[PDB]
Amino acid sequence: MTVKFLGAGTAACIADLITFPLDTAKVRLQIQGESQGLVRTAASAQYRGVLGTILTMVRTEGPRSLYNGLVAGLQRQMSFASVRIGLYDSVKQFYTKGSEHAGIGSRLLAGSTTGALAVAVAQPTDVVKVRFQAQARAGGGRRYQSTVEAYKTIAREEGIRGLWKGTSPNVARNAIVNCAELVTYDLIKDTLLKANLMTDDLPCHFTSAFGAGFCTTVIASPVDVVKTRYMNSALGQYHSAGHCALTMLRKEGPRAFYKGFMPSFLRLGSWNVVMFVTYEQLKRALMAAYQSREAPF
Repeated sequence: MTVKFLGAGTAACIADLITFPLDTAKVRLQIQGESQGLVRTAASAQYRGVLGTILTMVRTEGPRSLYNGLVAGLQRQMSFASVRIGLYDSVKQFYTKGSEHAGIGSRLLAGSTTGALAVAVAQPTDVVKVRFQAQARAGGGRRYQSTVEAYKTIAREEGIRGLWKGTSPNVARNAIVNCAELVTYDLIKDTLLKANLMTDDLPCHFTSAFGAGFCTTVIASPVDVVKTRYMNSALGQYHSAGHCALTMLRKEGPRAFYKGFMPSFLRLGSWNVVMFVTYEQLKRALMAAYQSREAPF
């Protein structure tokens, strides 16, 4: 029997499949900071052709190479649903709690405090997975490396700071969305939430949302746009976020933002599909009252 957990359960499975091949395209689409000098002797060896690159990976190691690690990708997906067994109900009940006739500020403080606290317990899996994909050229040294082995060796040469590279901005990312969320969230409550679902015309409310849906996405786009600009560089003399603001005003007019934005746009098409799958469940749900009735009683 299906349910909300399993509906979500079906959700996590489809989204990463059509999205995993996406990462390989972004990195190739780079001037190749490798500059190993290999590029100048041969400035090609990999056309934009996305069909081309995916073909290249299997013949690189072998067919067993695509099915090797396959068990590791799922476990990625395995933990997301498991944590939502507690961190979902927990931050969620922390922000929508009845209350009395206010507490919007309280919710910011509860949400800001709890979320920051939550990253505290879980985080190492998220940092390693991006870094893990980056560790390239298969892997030699008789015994094949692993997650436990992978974390420690780069840490010896690179240190803690190497590791925090993503950790610090990730926390910042959480704050802005929530910050963005409270301003945004107010708007959803006003429509169709004046007294929570109080109409038999279910199809009517949905159509209102879609038209509404396109308008919200434009609001959604800005967090995505700023991220791509970064690509302009990597590593240097950037102490914290604030150094960018002083630097940006002095050099590189605000026009630089308008230019360079092809990756995010590409992200937007793929990113758009993931929201759609949740909508699909809403479109097609369970269908048996007696079955649903028996579970809660």
